[PDB]
Amino acid sequence: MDREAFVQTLTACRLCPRLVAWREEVVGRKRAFRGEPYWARPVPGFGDPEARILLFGLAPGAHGSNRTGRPFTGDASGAFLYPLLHEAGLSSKPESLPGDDLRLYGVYLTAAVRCAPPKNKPTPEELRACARWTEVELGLLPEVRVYVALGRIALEALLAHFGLRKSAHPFRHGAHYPLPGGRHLLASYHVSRQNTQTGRLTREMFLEVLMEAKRLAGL
DNA sequence: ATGTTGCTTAGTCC
DNA sequence: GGACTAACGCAACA
Ligand code: SF4
Ligand SMILES: O=P([O-])(O)O
Ligand SMILES: O=P([O-])(O)O
Repeated sequence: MDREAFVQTLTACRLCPRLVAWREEVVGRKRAFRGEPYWARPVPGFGDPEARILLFGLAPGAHGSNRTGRPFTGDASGAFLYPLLHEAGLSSKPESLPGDDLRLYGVYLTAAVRCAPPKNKPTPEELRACARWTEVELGLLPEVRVYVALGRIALEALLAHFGLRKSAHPFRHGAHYPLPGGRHLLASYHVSRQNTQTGRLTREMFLEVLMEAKRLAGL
């Protein structure tokens, strides 16, 4: 199917009852956004369809993409990520606002799970379910040369996608593994506020991941 | 009030 | 693998 079909069918997905419930349950639970409209639906990926770089996240944040409808948009992860994408020369502007004209250059964003999960922790079954969308979505990104896993969950999800063994591909920030066809699998700590605000992942460190991804992608 | 909640990683055990 | 939890730093939240 093409992207239009992907987005249409994805947005109507209700395979995970716990997530179908949670994505709506959180609406109105955060003071700053009470009364505001929430996407509260599966989150389609965003970015350059001809991207050479794929940034693969964990899942929608309750008041992030689950609210705005766009990956990493509206939360602390995006406040950290988007400016760095621009600093690396991979986007039209530093900020991401729903409905704006933000363009990503050579990069596409999505995640392992597409509906907000309780405690930001999807179950193995939920991951297995949404992996079907990963197959469809990644199939629509023919030019990707570098797959960047943001966090352990994201990495394990990509390993499953590529049929790679976890034992041979451990999660460590900066890890780099070869993929068939001269492609690359990179691992980075996730951009979550609890990684960036604690100093586990600094702006310097993540920008480096982006610059390396560009180098490996021929950009 | 100022204590609690919420935002992934690296150890433990099965 | 999968379930459980101590530990970061910060600030919205109550
Ligand atoms: S997480 Fe994925 S598979 Fe599960 S309901 Fe949402 S879109 Fe469907
Ligand atoms: O909701 P966001 O997860 O994609 O940060
Ligand atoms: O945000 P304030 O809750 O402490 O009033």
